Amino acid sequence: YDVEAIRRDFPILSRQVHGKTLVYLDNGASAQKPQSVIDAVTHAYANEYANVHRGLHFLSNAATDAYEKSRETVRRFLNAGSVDEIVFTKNATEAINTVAYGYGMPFIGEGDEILLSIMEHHSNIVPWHFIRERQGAKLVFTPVDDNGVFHIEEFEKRLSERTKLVAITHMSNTLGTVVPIKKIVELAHARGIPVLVDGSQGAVHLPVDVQDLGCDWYVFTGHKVYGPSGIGVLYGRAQMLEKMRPFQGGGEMIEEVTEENVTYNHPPHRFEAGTPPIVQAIGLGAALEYMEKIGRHAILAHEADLRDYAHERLGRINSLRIFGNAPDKGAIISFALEGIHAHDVSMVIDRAGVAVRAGTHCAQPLLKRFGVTSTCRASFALYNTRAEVDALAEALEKARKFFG
Amino acid sequence: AYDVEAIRRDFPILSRQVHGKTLVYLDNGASAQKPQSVIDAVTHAYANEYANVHRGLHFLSNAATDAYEKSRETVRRFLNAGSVDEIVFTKNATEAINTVAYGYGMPFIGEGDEILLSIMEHHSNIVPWHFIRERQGAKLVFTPVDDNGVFHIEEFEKRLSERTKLVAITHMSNTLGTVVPIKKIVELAHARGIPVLVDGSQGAVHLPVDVQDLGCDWYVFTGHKVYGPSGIGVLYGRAQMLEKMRPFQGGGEMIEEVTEENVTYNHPPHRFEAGTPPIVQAIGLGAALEYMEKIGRHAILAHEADLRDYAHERLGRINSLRIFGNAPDKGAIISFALEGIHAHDVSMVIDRAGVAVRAGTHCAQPLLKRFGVTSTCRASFALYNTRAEVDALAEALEKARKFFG
Ligand SMILES: [Cl-]
Ligand SMILES: [Cl-]
Repeated sequence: YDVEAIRRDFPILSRQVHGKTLVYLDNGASAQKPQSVIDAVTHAYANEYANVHRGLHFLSNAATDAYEKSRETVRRFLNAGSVDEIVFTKNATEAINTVAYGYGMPFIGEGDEILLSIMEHHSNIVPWHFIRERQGAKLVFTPVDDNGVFHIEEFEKRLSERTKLVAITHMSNTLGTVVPIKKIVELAHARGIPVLVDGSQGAVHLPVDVQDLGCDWYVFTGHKVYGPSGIGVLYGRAQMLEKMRPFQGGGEMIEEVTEENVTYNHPPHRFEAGTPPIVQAIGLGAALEYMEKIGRHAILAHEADLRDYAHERLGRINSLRIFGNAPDKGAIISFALEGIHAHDVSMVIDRAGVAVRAGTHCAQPLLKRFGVTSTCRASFALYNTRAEVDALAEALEKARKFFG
Repeated sequence: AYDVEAIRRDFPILSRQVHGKTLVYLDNGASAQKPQSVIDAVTHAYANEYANVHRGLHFLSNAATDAYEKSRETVRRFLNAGSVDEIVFTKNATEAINTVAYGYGMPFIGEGDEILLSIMEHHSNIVPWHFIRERQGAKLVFTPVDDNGVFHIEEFEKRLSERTKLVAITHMSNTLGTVVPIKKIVELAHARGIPVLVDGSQGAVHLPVDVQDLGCDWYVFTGHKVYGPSGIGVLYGRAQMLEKMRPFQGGGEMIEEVTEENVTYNHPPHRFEAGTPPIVQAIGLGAALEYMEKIGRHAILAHEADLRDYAHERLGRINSLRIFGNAPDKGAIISFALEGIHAHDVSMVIDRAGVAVRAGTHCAQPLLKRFGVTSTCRASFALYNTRAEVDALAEALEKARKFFG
């Protein structure tokens, strides 16, 4: 694992911040981009740009190819059966809404249950809440223990004849806890219940095989996988996509439009209304290829080393608490210093060059359950180093002395 | 004073070859090419100033939030909206229209209520309203246009009634190029308490737009057509009308409080921007709208008017050729057919000569059906196009006619 060589692919990592060395550990919110992604975006706009309704003319063709090729890269990256199971969206949030409006709304009604975890990011909560609020569905929350460990027996107890959908995270964006999703799908499918998986973090930090998982839907977001902003992905099993009605309506998702009626395309196009994020899809392709080039398991090993080393180093800091200590967790470390506000810690180490995030992390119910309103989060990526963990630890010790 | 050769030098793609031949890109109505400044702004954002934008405390989150909030201000100025809080960023114009259709239309339009459109509407300004017809029993009504493509206000006015709950209408037809008299339409609608959505996906590219002088309740446009990034749209809505709308997409950044038991929502515009938005695309859009300001919106209008008139003269001289839409104030969008030849044939063939046009429905089937065709060719002009390109189009079309004849 040549991390120094890897870092050289990311131009931003060498810039200064307040005249100081950048140490970017807010990857969970958004990740930095390798040169190849930037080059792919630039080349698309500069040399191969047009709209993609596979037009007859050269550029429309070249752009449709580049676009369809991304769709294939995503398919391979997730190990989906077919490219027709990959739907492009604005972001993961929109992917989840597509399912919530397309499937959930027609099929989930008064008294029916939607089963989530307490770890869900808001985007895997609010769309389901719409069904509660508008149609009288109930939300149920699978708990997690004080160590952040997820217990399958606790999920299983909350499955019932009224459960119509399971929507659950692959990896917690706060605890880093990895959810045993294959086992969850097995249990759900045995009862005929479909499962959506929020893989916005999972996809960044774990090998993902959506056929081995068996999940009905899997979503992830481009900007976290080292890729462009403005691009998300919804994977859905063909039969499940097919049963969904349209979410957004317009050009490119119809078959026939007359004054009197409209008929709809089949997936994935059924769910991609108007001009899609063309160049962002292409850039995402380049980003997923970048991850393949390094090797997904090499990444996992490297991030596991950063996780363990971070737990050791921060563990040595007197007043510091880590939220989430699952053995197989991703390299996402949420923490607090006793008697100091997270925003204080964060502002201050930013001055040393260290970028962390403080606040809710779009997961308030999780924080309420853990007895806090705010935490700091250092989230690691494939380009981060042990020396950066040390810089974090040094800065946090300094922050503790400053406010203490 | 319009230096088109200098302007063209800002767009790197325009100098490239296609099938060993000079590119003549006339499919701008589908999507426009990008000036270097837009590409530079995108590159710089990713390379040097990238982070998420929940105004984080840390340097990069700050720099990116600034750049992002600055784009929002550029859009506001470009549209002449009252306030930045009236600008909602979306994936594209299509999504902007759906945000209204789901946020306003669905709660407020029911069985028997009427939604008033034009026959010229792009599918994206039809299908979202059809959902209300299909799911809640609303009726769609279509304002016609005459054979020359001219829109007649008296025809819109007759179709207004006590049952009309919303008007959704295009600013400029993506096929005919017809400009709709939107100020007058809003006047008539508002006199009855009826809100108006305007589809400005072409209008914004080709006309000066002042949404306060128009008075429209909503105005949408799309980034990729205004010389900007893909993956970015805009919804403008009068504050009071945005406020009335329930949330469309749900998730991070559009909530106030989330508990297990309930969720409360932000106010506009954030109420309507769920999850990470198209950050760098918004920034790139800003650069694109500044580009248009630099050239001058009225200088553009004069130049595109010259291209329109010259194209009508030149193509008019071609024996078997019919132009669909001849309104006197039309935008520089020319839809046409050659008698006895399929549009796909014409299009594939002139592409070999280097000329890029589009054949097909143009996402406007009802309009084509009302004009008696299934398919047309469309040559759509932009600020960087020239008279010589009109000639190239005309020469290629004459050649195509002889080839298939
Ligand atoms: Cl705090
Ligand atoms: Cl045809």
